Amino acid sequence: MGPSLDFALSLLRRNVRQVQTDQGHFTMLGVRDRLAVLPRHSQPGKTIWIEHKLVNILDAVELVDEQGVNLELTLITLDTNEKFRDITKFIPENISTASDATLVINTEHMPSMFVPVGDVVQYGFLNLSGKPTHRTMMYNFPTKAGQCGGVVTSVGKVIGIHIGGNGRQGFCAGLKRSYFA
Ligand SMILES: */C(=C/C(=O)OCC)[C@H](C[C@@H]1CCNC1=O)NC(=O)[C@H](Cc1ccccc1)NC(=O)C(=O)NCCC1CC1
Repeated sequence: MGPSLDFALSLLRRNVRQVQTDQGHFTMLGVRDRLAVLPRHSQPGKTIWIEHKLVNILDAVELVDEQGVNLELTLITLDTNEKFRDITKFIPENISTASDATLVINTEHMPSMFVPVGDVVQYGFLNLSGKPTHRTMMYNFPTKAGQCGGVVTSVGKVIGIHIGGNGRQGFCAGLKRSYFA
């Protein structure tokens, strides 16, 4: 087996989890230690179902930029025995574009799902259900409901979390390493 498939499968195995909040089904990315990240609109409460058990959330942090504008990411710290494999070195120090990215989804409804979203470009501002959002990127792929949390990735790099779409395009919140330091 080759490098790109091996990397995405290993991600699925170690870092990308099936979860459910009161808002329904999402893909969650575990980054290091007890720190994971979800799309903000998933509204994780005091607990979150992770794969096969209800896990308690010790802390949630909604990321805003310097303007106080929503970045549509929530850092959660879990009460678990698990330490996630540390993947912070796969996340670029700044929000980076990519060519021929793959969206990795892992939901009860869409388990271990690989979606070739193609090239990923800077987008910046995006208006989501009346919520304005910054630092987004775009891919021209008709992404759909149930795919939020999905992990945008390419050549051993983890560059975004899927958050939205318009029926023709999809959009992710971009990752940078400092969010997880
Ligand atoms: C993922 C969440 C989900 O499935 O829950 C039910 C909504 C979902 C994926 C996109 C839906 C349609 N196609 C997709 O790829 N995202 C959303 O539903 C988000 C929710 C959101 C995000 C930020 C703040 C508040 C809510 N919203 C949208 O996709 C959206 O509101 N509008 C699409 C058009 C606007 C981008 C121009």
